[PDB]
This record gives sequence, C-alpha cells and structure tokens, in this order.
Amino acid sequence: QLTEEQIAEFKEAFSLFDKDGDGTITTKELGTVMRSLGQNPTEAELQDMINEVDADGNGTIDFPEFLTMMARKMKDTDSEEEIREAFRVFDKDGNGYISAAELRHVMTNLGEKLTDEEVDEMIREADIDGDGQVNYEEFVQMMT
Ligand SMILES: CN1CCN(CCCN2c3ccccc3Sc3ccc(C(F)(F)F)cc32)CC1
Ligand SMILES: CN1CCN(CCCN2c3ccccc3Sc3ccc(C(F)(F)F)cc32)CC1
Ligand SMILES: [Ca+2]
Ligand SMILES: [Ca+2]
Ligand SMILES: [Ca+2]
Ligand SMILES: [Ca+2]
Repeated sequence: QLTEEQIAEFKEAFSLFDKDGDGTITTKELGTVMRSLGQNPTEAELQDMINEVDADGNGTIDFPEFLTMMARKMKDTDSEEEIREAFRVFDKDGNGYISAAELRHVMTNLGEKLTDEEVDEMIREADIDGDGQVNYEEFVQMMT
C-alpha cells in the first residue's frame, strides 16, 4: 500500500514535470521533459498522453491525477518495448548496465540536483545481485 514515504517521493517526481511550480503538468511541460530524455513527441502525442491520465478533463495533470496514475500497478506484456526504451535513456553507453554516473547524468538533464549519497541509494534499491549496477532484468522488476 501507499506509505507516507512513497507519497512524498511521487511529489518530488511531480515537481520535476511541474517546472513553473503552478501545481499542474501542461502539454508544454511534458514535452520539454521528454526532449530531455531524448524523446520527441508531436503536439498530438502530448495531448493524448495528458488525456490518458487527465480524469477531470481540464487539460492539465494535478497531483491527485498524477498520484493515481503512479499508484495503479501495471504488469508486463503491456508495453514491454516501452520499458526497453526507458532502459536505453539511462544506459547511455549501451553496455547493458545503468551505472551510477549514467543515472546522475539523466537526473542532471531533468534538473534534479543529486548528491553521491542519493545516486547510490537509488541504485541500491534497484540492485538485486549487489554489483552496484542495474541490468535490464533488475530494471524490469523495479517497474512491475
Ligand atoms: C532537498 N531535496 C531533498 C530531496 N532531493 C531529492 C532526492 C532524490 N531522490 C532520492 C534519493 C534517495 C532516496 C530517495 C529519493 S526520493 C526521490 C524522489 C523522486 C526522484 C525521482 F523523480 F527522480 F525519481 C528522486 C528522488 C532533492 C532535494
Ligand atoms: C519495488 N521498488 C523497487 C525499487 N524501488 C526503487 C527503485 C530505485 N529508483 C528510485 C528510488 C528512490 C526515489 C526515486 C527513484 S526513481 C529511479 C529511477 C532510476 C533508477 C535506476 F537507475 F536504477 F534505474 C532507480 C530509481 C522502486 C520500486
Ligand atoms: Ca506546470
Ligand atoms: Ca486534470
Ligand atoms: Ca551503461
Ligand atoms: Ca545489479
């Protein structure tokens, strides 16, 4: 279930999309965030994504709508290729392992200021075999 810790974290992630801090994620914001992650959606793809999550239909995504999206547990088979694309934005050198430096670079791009203590802790929580890196298998589980 949702712990007060998970709720605080989803707020940090929300504020990454909410660049202006106005309390809503607009199509413009989603777009600049996706371009940081090497993606490039059209104005149409951005309206559809917002639509898939926008419950009240006001064209924007607030914390409630965001939290609901994040809270719903999605399983594999339902877009396995999407998870693979996500893995690739992190595994910059394509060697199969998300290193601590690769996670930090992705976060730097998103505007997140992270300390060495924070990058290792994110790695630690996803790392299963304890090699201090995240391979595709470990990455998949974190999602599901
Ligand atoms: C002062 N303020 C303190 C918190 N830090 C953010 C912490 C970074 N990070 C993280 C690191 C270790 C363990 C937990 C967390 S909470 C968190 C939440 C969302 C994200 C996300 F979105 F990337 F997934 C990144 C972080 C920012 C500065
Ligand atoms: C079940 N449970 C397993 C692991 N936890 C944490 C996964 C680590 N994770 C994380 C941790 C703290 C705050 C935010 C984030 S976002 C994030 C993104 C990249 C990775 C990276 F780079 F490793 F892929 C790991 C994390 C999430 C779900
Ligand atoms: Ca906003
Ligand atoms: Ca809304
Ligand atoms: Ca790598
Ligand atoms: Ca590992």
